[PDB]
This record gives sequence, structure tokens and C-alpha cells, in this order.
Amino acid sequence: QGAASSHKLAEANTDFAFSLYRELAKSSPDKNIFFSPVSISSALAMLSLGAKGDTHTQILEGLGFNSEADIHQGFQHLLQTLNRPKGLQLKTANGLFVDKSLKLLDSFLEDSKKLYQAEAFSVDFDPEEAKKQINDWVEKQTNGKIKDLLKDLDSDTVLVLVNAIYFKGKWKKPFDPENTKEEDFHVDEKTTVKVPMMSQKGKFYYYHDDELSCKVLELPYKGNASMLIILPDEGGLQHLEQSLTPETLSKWLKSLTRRSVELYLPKFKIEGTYDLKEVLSNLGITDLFSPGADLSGITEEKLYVSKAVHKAVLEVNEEGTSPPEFKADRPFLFLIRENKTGSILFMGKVVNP
Repeated sequence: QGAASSHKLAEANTDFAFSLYRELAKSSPDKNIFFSPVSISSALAMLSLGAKGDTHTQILEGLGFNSEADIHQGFQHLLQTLNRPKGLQLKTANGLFVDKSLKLLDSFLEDSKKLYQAEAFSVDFDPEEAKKQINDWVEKQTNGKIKDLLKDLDSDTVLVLVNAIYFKGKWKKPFDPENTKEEDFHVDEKTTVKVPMMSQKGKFYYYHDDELSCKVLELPYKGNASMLIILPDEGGLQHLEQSLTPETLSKWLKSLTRRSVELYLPKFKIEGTYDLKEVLSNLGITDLFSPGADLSGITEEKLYVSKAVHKAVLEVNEEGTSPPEFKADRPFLFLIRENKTGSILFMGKVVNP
């Protein structure tokens, strides 16, 4: 239909981010969430290079696109824009591991390299030595921050998708460590957890959303990205999540004003690990992850995605470079977005810091 616009990309991806948050939140409640919805969108987009028929349809439509949409040069442009050196410098592992007895079409290897900067490997799939080789590659690609990604590996495995990312960003406005004090984080009515509370009093873009009974605060990162922290009022989190949509976000963006805030933010490390087959099953991307998948653009041989893992890790600390109180001493949501593109890089929920 002609390559889709950057604006189409920004809209399809952002609706995919939120819909994916909403499924994760419904699936595993009361657990820490952290994923990179743009990493996932890109990996599915990459795989769609080699998908045909309903397999191809289910991917695009699940990504937020018309069935006949042409998305590749748009994704290519978006990615090179995120990966600019004035960016976050996210080192990420994105690998495709396929049975070595299968001959891969050249058009796929070239097109996934150039467009998506994604690496494909033909591999012998002995359950043990293969998991070693793959986990070791992710380790290298992520500078050792993500070890042992794969837990186990079935002998009849034909195709493994691996998507891993570790993020530790630098604040535009850094907390002074001297202000950091142990405080109670109230996980729920009956659970308390002791946490280093970072504190800072300054000017931040802030909004108190009465409609949704939550506060919203923006923390700028070094590298033209920002964390939007959403703190619900007492006993409101679930309703806040139900009302968590692209239209709410933009409403929040127009509504933030630069205000003097007293800010209390815990230093924390969270993690998400996801099986893309069960996570995407409700988003309607099913055929791809089962024996009758049409991946005849990848190989003429019968083929499907046997295993697909996304893992994302986030460290938050103090480094480095009437008034309202924003005290995050109970579960809260956040997302990290790219300023230039509006891209939702990460989304998360801190329940157990």
C-alpha cells in the first residue's frame, strides 16, 4: 500500500504498548512489570519479513496495522533515530536461532540485517549446548548484564527468538545520596518493605489528575528520554490501570506544568521475563507460535517459532550529572519515552522493589 508514515508507526506502536501492559497486568497481578514494547514491536516486525498468509496478517493487525501495511522502512527509520549517539545507547540482544538443517532465504538475512539490525544464526539444536551458546551471546550483546536468559530448551526446537535489554540511565537532575534514607514502602495492607528513599526538592513537570485520582511526574534522563511516574492515590491502582490508554497519556502530556515538587523516589531494580507465545496469544498473534505457521519467506522448509523470550531489566538510583509532595512509598506505574519520537521505550510497574 506504500510505506507507512512515521506517525502511523508512533500510533500503532503506542496502542500496542498499552494493550500489552493491560494484558500483563491482568495476567500476573501483584507482580513487578517491566518490558520494552518497542523491542517487541520490532522483533515481530522483523519476523513479518518472512511471514505469509494469516501468519503475516495476525502479526501486523496485532501490531496495530492494516493487513496490507508496509512497515519496514518506517521501523528502520525509527530505530536508527533511537540508536543515534545522542540517545540512550541501549545495548540490546536481538537474535534469531534456527535449525542448522534448514536453508534460509538470502532475502531474509539481508533484509533483517539492514532494516532491523537483527542477527540470525543457524544452529544445531541439542537441548544443552545450544542453550549455552545462546545465553552466552545475549551475555556479550548486553555487556554481561543479562546472564542465563534461557532456562531450558526442548530437543525438537527449530526456531528461537531472543529479545533482551538492560537499562540504567543517567538523570538530568541527580539525587544527592545524602538525602537518601531508609523508609517503609507499603506493598499492600499487610506488607511493608524497607527501601532506600531518594529525595529531591526541585522543579519538575507535574500534574495531579483528579479524574483518575493519581499524580503524574516527569523525570528527564540524560539522552532525550524521560520517565513518567504515575502514583495512584490510596486504593486506586486497579482503576488507574483500567483507564490506562494512549488518550490518557497525551492528556497527561498536555496537563503537566513545571512545578516545585517535593520528590521521594525509592532506588530499585526490577525485571520482567516474558513468554511471547502466551503473552501475545490474546493480542491475536497465534499461528506464528505453532507448527502450521507460514514462514515461507524465512525458509521453504516447514517452520515455526518454538520459543520466544523477552527480558528487560531496569536499575534506578541517584546518578547523575507548601509545594506538592510526590512520595512513592506504595506501588506505582511508570513509562520511559523518547522525546524526539514520542516512542514508549519501556513500561513498568513497581510492586516489590
